Amino acid sequence: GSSGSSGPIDLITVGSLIELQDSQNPFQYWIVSVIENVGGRLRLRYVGLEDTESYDQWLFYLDYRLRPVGWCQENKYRMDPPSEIYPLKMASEWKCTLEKSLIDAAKFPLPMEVFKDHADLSGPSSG
Repeated sequence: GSSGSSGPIDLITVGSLIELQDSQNPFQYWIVSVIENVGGRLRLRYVGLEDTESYDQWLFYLDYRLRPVGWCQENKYRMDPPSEIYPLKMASEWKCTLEKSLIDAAKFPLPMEVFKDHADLSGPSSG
């Protein structure tokens, strides 16, 4: 493990399930699971590809893409993986790991504190 300063780094622990956005598909999102945490370096990996270690992704808890699992359950804008993997596996294989994962998040969920932020949230304005 690793015990550094007192912050969000200690709050997050390998395995923690979190949501991520797509560079190309902003409206679309997917569920990932923390593979490893190196001083804030959370190596996310689209659920289902646990076996393979090529289509992984590394990011810091200080990112905007990192979102809590459950928000998409309010609007459900669009919950689907990237076409870079979607085809790699069977639609069923993507839905299987998707569901099972959802539950896990409810068993090993992280404290909001982790994503404790705030900024201009006022309604839009015509221009």
